[PDB]
Amino acid sequence: MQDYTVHIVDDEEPVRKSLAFMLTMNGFAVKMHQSAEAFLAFAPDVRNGVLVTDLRMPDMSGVELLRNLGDLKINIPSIVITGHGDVPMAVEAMKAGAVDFIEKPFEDTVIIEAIERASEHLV
Amino acid sequence: MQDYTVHIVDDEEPVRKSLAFMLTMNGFAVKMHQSAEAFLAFAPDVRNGVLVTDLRMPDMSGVELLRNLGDLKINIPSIVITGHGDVPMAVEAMKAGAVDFIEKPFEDTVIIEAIERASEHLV
Repeated sequence: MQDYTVHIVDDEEPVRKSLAFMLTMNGFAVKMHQSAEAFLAFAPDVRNGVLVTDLRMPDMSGVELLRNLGDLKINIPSIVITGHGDVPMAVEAMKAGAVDFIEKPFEDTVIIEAIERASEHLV
Repeated sequence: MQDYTVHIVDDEEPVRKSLAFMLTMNGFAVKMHQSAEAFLAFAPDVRNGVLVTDLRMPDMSGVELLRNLGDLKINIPSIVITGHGDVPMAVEAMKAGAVDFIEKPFEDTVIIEAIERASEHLV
């Protein structure tokens, strides 16, 4: 239907890869990124992309990434996923503009539907 | 400065009262409500009001209240406070349009600042 790309961010390669493979296996156009810094640098070039970022990353947190994107006034539907979240962080993420903040572990169905949902925000 | 009213919702009278007294003591115009149902019924008449509602209430949850307000397309800056929250609920609250979702216990300073913040949304 729609030709968008799901960009995956997480400093951990193994996690980065498993999520990428699973989505690739479900028909999605997918692109991996090594760090949030790397994705931020590339962000100004993204067209029709949805972001799925991990939360707890060493240099820049998923939430700081979203704020940074906001500062650059870029506008990319984003979903934060994390195995170490909490209410405060979850609120910061939504405040930074996230379409959703989801806790691990979750079924493929969950992230897929949230990606499909976030894609609706693409103008 | 601004003449707004903070409306307090919580099925528990004691809690309802302590929060009302504290805010009253800090110069705020305050109004208590017995239930979310009661506040909803009154909502169409609110002008320049900010809502501070508890989360876990027997008939209608703070989050359902916010959704109900949305359905009626009313638009009242709202803050959810709760001693029994979690990530999912917190996300639902922000999704329903909450200016904030804060966990108890918290210092007066916290709710006061969030009320002052939410009042900025009043057109």
